[PDB]
Amino acid sequence: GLECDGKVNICCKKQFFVSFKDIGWNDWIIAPSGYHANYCEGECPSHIALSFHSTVINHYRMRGHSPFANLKSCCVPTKLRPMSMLYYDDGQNIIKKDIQNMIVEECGCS
Amino acid sequence: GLECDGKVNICCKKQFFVSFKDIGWNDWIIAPSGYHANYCEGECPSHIAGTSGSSLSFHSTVINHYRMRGHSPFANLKSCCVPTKLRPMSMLYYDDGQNIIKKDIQNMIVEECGCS
Amino acid sequence: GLECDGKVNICCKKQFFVSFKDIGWNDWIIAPSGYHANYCEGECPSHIAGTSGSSLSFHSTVINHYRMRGHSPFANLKSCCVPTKLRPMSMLYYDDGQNIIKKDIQNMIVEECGCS
Amino acid sequence: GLECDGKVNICCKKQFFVSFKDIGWNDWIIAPSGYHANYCEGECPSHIALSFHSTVINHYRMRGHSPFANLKSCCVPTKLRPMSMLYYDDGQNIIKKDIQNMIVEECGCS
Ligand SMILES: CCC[C@]1(C)C(=O)Nc2ccccc2C(=O)N1CC
Ligand SMILES: CCC[C@]1(C)C(=O)Nc2ccccc2C(=O)N1CC
Repeated sequence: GLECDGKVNICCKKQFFVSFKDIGWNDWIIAPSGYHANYCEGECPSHIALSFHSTVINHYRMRGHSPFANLKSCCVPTKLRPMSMLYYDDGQNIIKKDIQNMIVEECGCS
Repeated sequence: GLECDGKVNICCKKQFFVSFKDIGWNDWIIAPSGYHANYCEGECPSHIAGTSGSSLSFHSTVINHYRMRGHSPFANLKSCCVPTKLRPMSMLYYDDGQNIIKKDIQNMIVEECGCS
Repeated sequence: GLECDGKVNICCKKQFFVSFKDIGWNDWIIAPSGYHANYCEGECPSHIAGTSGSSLSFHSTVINHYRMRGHSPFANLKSCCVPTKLRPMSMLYYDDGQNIIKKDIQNMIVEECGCS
Repeated sequence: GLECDGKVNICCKKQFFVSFKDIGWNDWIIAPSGYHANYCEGECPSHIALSFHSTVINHYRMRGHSPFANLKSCCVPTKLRPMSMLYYDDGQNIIKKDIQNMIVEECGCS
């Protein structure tokens, strides 16, 4: 997908870093101190809309056949990566775990 | 995730039968000729923004932090009912390399919907 | 090949100004924003079937053998005014690998037309 | 591109061999004795139409904007290969030459 700069208008990935200290989560997250979560922003006009399932919806959208005639496309993550994390749990044990769905790696039009 | 039913107004999964005839792709796809793909639709109000049915991922949890507290752009950003899990499907078709392939094509069937 | 002019009815090359705005592709193409692509049109009667203006390739010469003598399928096969030579063009655009590329894109400008 | 079998209906490459003996050209073509010239046959409907120049024409065709609204697409060679050939010339000298545009290697919709 596209990486947002300040020029591209269409759906892209915006770099976004989050400190656990700044948001007050470091009391239970020991490590890492922060990471690039990222997010998706941007337009999804007709001339673009894994896209495989979305593409077939888009092909149906190309005729006024009416579930998809109205269905607006959205810029959303199309790929997420996990990340290793150390944290306190309910019994306050320190746990090490590969946490799924932590980083947005790519964005796309639904 | 949620499946649509009577009176469900929020993001849910419903049937979508794809016939390749209908979009002309039967000129190169041999099998299957049609399949249940499914689709996601419905409202994503803020009390379910980022969720995947009854689950909330870590990433959605940090976005909610900012959204909840009014920080931009996340305050303006629309939440859309979209697939969160897809399954592949075995397919037999003609490709551009001048031959007929059988292969598992990724992300062809919607398994779960949720709010971006 | 032939260029169109007054009273030319057969296959010839004419102007076609492409503006990327018009087809939405300016959302990822930075430069050029528009260009003279050209196009081929007009009649391909049998006395010029297979030719490229004033030239006739070897391949077209064997097809004409069969066409001329009525052999099928070549007897039924339509002859179309189509490009026979194209030129590339330098382009600056955003690709899917999350970056901005400069590169010579092939077969963007029609140089010569002729009959299939 | 696609290779015609008897099943695909859309624009494909049809294998076609031509003997110079059968067609009476062996008096001036010494070698080779024959070759696969091939040809293109098949439909080109909307859902398909280097395609780069053709694609942009197709993108214009997707609105009734009117040069291309009517312009029917045709199955034609998109790639030709040369082949080495021995032949008698006007002075009846034997010439060896890489003859361009002898084999149709791929077909496509204009
Ligand atoms: C959306 C299915 C995508 C797939 C797998 C493919 O590899 N390329 C394309 C690309 C565009 C349109 C259809 C196909 C297509 O028919 N096939 C074969 C099933
Ligand atoms: C028809 C120009 C083809 C090219 C070179 C490309 O590599 N892929 C696509 C594919 C589909 C549509 C446009 C482009 C596209 O915009 N680009 C960048 C100029």
